[PDB]
Amino acid sequence: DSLKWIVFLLFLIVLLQLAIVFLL
Amino acid sequence: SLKWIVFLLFLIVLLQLAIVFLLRG
Amino acid sequence: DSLKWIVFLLFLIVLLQLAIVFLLR
Amino acid sequence: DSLKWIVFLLFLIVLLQLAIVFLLR
Amino acid sequence: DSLKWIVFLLFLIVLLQLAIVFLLR
Repeated sequence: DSLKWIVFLLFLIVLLQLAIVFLL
Repeated sequence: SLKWIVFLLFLIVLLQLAIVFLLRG
Repeated sequence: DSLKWIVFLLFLIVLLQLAIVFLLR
Repeated sequence: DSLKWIVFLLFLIVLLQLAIVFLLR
Repeated sequence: DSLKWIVFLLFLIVLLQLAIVFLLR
């Protein structure tokens, strides 16, 4: 459903923010 | 409304990937 | 309606991500 | 409820994005 | 419930934005 995709996309955004902190 | 939220989150993910790519180089 | 506010805020976030990408480029 | 807390967190995210843009500029 | 996970992930995103701002300044 849509809520599961929202949760997964937020998890991906968290991972991408982690990658941004490492590169900074 | 949920479809719009999913689409906007997907766009945000794409933009975050672009930001990561720009930060790499 | 909270869903409309959520969608509008996500759209604003998309625009701000575009601004950040432009600044990084 | 959860929706209002989500709206508040998204508003905080927008504020932090604006701060990031200001720091980059 | 998925709403609790959404709220927690938004909180994590807020924390990571705070960390990004701290690193930028």
